[PDB]
Amino acid sequence: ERTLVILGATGSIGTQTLDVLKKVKGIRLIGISFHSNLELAFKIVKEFNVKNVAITGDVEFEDSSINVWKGSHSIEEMLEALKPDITMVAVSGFSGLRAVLASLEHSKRVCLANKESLVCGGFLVKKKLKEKGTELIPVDSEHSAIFQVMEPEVEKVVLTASGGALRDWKISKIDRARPEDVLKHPVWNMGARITVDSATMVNKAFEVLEAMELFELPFEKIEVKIHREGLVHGAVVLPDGNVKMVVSPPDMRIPISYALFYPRRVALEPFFLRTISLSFEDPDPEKYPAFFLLKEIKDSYALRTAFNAADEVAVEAFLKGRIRFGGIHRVIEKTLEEFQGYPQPRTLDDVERIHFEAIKKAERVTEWLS
Amino acid sequence: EERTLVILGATGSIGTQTLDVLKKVKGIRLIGISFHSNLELAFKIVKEFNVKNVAITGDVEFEDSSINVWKGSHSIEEMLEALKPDITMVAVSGFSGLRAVLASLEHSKRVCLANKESLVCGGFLVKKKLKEKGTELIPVDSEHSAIFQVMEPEVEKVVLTASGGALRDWKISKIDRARPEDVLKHPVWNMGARITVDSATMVNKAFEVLEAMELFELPFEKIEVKIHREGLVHGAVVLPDGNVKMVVSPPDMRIPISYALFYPRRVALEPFFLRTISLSFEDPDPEKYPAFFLLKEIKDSYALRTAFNAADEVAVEAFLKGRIRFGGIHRVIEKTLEEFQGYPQPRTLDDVERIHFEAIKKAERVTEWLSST
Ligand SMILES: NC(=O)C1=CN([C@@H]2O[C@H](COP(=O)(O)OP(=O)(O)OC[C@H]3O[C@@H](n4cnc5c(N)ncnc54)[C@H](OP(=O)(O)O)[C@@H]3O)[C@@H](O)[C@H]2O)C=CC1
Ligand SMILES: NC(=O)C1=CN([C@@H]2O[C@H](COP(=O)(O)OP(=O)(O)OC[C@H]3O[C@@H](n4cnc5c(N)ncnc54)[C@H](OP(=O)(O)O)[C@@H]3O)[C@@H](O)[C@H]2O)C=CC1
Ligand SMILES: [Mg+2]
Ligand SMILES: [Mg+2]
Repeated sequence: ERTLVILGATGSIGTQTLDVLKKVKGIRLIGISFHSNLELAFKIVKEFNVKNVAITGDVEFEDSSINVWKGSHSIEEMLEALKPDITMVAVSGFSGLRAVLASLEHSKRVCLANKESLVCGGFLVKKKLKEKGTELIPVDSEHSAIFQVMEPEVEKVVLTASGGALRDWKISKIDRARPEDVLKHPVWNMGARITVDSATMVNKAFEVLEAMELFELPFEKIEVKIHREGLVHGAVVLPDGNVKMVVSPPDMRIPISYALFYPRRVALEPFFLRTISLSFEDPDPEKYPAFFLLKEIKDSYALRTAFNAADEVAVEAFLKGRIRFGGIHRVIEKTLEEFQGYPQPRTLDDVERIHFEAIKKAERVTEWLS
Repeated sequence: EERTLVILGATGSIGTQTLDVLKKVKGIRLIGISFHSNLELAFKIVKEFNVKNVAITGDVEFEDSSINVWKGSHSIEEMLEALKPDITMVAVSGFSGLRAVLASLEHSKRVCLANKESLVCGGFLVKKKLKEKGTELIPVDSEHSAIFQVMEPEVEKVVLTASGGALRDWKISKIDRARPEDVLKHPVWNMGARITVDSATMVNKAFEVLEAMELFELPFEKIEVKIHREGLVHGAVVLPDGNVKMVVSPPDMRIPISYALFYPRRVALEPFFLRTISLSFEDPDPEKYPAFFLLKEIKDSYALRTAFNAADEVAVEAFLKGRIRFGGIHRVIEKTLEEFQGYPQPRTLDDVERIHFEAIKKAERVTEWLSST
C-alpha cells in the first residue's frame, strides 16, 4: 500500500478524499492535519485509525495513543517524521504555501488542491520541484482536465467557468447583492469562500495563474470561457485543428481519485455519452471586474500576493455584512494600487511580508467602504 | 533531419491530399510514388514534385527514361527495398493494401496506414510483422487518429462516431429501394464513391471497429459506435473514473494525414475555435444498418472478415452500376458470409488471398441472383 497524509482533512476536499479511500483500495492513510474543527477531526481519527495528527490552529487535542504535533511547524515536523508516499495538500488560504513546500520536501507525490501556493509563491514551488523532483499532480477539476490532455505545442488552453451564482442577474443589480444571493452556487459543492470567488471570478483568476505555473504557459495562450452546463472542464486547442476536451460529472472525487491513483484509473462510475448542450461565452468585463485584473498582476508575485490577500479580507467582510457584493472588487482594486512599484519578492519571507501588509491595507480599505 | 517519404497510391484521394500537405509544410522530401493506372496524374506528380522513382502496379506503359520505373506484381516491394524511405504512406485501395503494408513494414521506419483491408483481412499478419521489425505504424483514418491521440491502457469504452450516411434520416421502408443518386450526396465528409456507399450502410464503421481492435488491442466489447450527426467529435475514450476524453476537429483529412506524417510534431494549419453546440450521440438502428450488425458474427474469424470485405467490394460496385438497389448490398454480404460458415482460420498471406478470391467469385454469383430476382 502507498501511505497518505491529508493536510486539511476536515475541509471539503479533505473529506471527499476520505470518501475516495472508502471506494478504492491500495492507499493507507497514516496522518492528517486540521486547524480548529476538533469534533470532525475526532470522527476521522476514530473512523480511519489515524495515529498521527498535526494541529495547526489554537485547539487542544489530547491524546494519548496518537502522536500529536502542534504549532507553526507541525505539518513540517509530522511530514519529516512520516515521510509519506503521497500528501494531499487541501489546506485553505495562504498557509498552503508553506504546507506545499514542506510536502514537496518529504513526500514522493504531492496532490495539490491549495491555490494560494502557486498564485503567491509559484516561483518558490517551481524551484523546490526542480530541486527535489517530487511528483506534483493538481486536484482542481480544470487543471486535472488539462493535465490529462496537455502537450508541448498548443495553440490555446481553455478553462471553463460556471459564471457563479449571479451569472444571470443584470449588471446594475449585482453591486447590491447580499450573501443570501451568492450562496449558491450553482454548479459545485464547495466552501463559502470559493462560492463567493466563483461569483466574482476571482477563483478563475487564480486558476489562470495556476495553469501558467503548472504548465509553463504564457498568459497569452490561456483563455477562459463561461460554460453554463459545467460538463467540459478543460480543452486544449492544437495548431492543426484538433481540440482535445475533457468531460466529466462535476464531482471533485473524480480529480481527487486521479491524483491519488495516477497512473491507474480508478473504477467509479463511467460517464455515458448522450446528446448534450455545450455553450461557451466570453466573460463580460462589466460583470467580472476583479477577473480582468489578471493582465495588471500576472507578472508580479507582489501584486498576485496582494490580490489574494485583499480578496481574503473582502470576502470575509462581505460574509460578515460589512460590505455588499460590489465592494469586493473595489477593495481588491484599491489595495492593488498601494502595491504598485513593489519589487519582485525573492524569498518566502518576502512573500509572507507582502501578504500581511496587504491584509492590513485591505482592512483599511474595507473600513472606508463599510 | 529531413525525412524521405514514399506515397503508395499517390494518385488517389488520400495520396493527393498528402501531396497538398507536403506543399504547405517543410521537413519531408517525397522520393517515390506508386500508382495503378492514372498515367496523366502520375506524370504531373512526377513533374511537379521532381520524383525520380515510380512503381506501377497496373498494366500500363510508363516510358522512360530519366526516372526509375518498377513494373509488374513485385514493383512496390522492389522499389521500397531500393529506396528505404523514412516514411511510407500506404494509401492504395482494396485488397492489394495487405501486400503493400507488409512490404512497407519491411523497409520503412514509419508506416502511415490509410488502407483498411490490410487490418480487416490480415490484421494478424500485420501485427506479427510489426513485432519482428519494431516499426512505427500510425493510422491515418480520422477516427483512429483521434483515438490514437487519447488512448490509454485502462479505457472503459472506446467510442467511434459515425455520420450515419446519406440515408440517416430516411424511413426504413424507403432505404431498401434507394439508388446511387440518393446516396452519392454528402452529409459530412468529402470522399470517393466507395466510401460514400460504405458510410450509408455503415460497413465503413464495421471496418473501423475491426481496425480499432487491431490497432489498439481492444476486445470487441470495449468498442462503441454512436451516430453523431454534427461530425465534430471524431473519437472519444470513456474512462472508468467518470472522465471522458474527446477529440474535436473539422472534417478535413489533411489533419490526420499531417499528424501521422509529422508525429510527434503538430503542424500549424487552421486552429478550431470553440463555440456553442449541441452534440448528438445515438445508437445505430439495427433495422437501418443490418450489415454493420454482422460484426459480432465475423469479428473472431479472418476468413469471415476477408469474405465480408470481398462481398462488400462486389456489392458496392453492383449498386453503383445499377444492378441492385441499395437494400441488395447487405443481402449480398449476408448470403456470401453464409457460404463461409465454418471456414478455418487462415494462417498465412496465401490463405487470406485464397479466401478473398473465392468470396469475390461467390459474391458475384449472389449478386447475379439478386439482380435477376
Ligand atoms: N472545495 C472545492 O471544491 C475546491 C477547493 N480547491 C482548493 O482547495 C483548498 C481547500 O479547499 P476547501 O477544502 O473547500 O477549504 P475548506 O475551508 O472546506 O477546508 C480547508 C481545510 O484547511 C484547514 N485550515 C484552515 N485554515 C488553516 C490554516 N490557517 N492552516 C492550516 N490549515 C487550515 C481547515 O481546518 P478546519 O476545518 O479545522 O478549520 C480545513 O481542514 C483551497 O485552496 C481551495 O481553493 C480547489 C478546487 C476545488
Ligand atoms: N478517402 C478517405 O477519405 C479515406 C480513405 N481511407 C482508405 O484509404 C484507402 C485508399 O483511399 P482513397 O485514397 O480514398 O482511394 P482511391 O480510390 O481515391 O485511390 C486508391 C489509390 O490506389 C491505387 N490503386 C487502385 N487499385 C490498386 C491496386 N489494385 N493495386 C495497387 N494500387 C491500386 C489507385 O491508383 P490509380 O488512381 O492509378 O488507379 C490510387 O492511387 C482505402 O482503404 C480507403 O478506405 C481511410 C480513411 C479515410
Ligand atoms: Mg476549479
Ligand atoms: Mg474514418
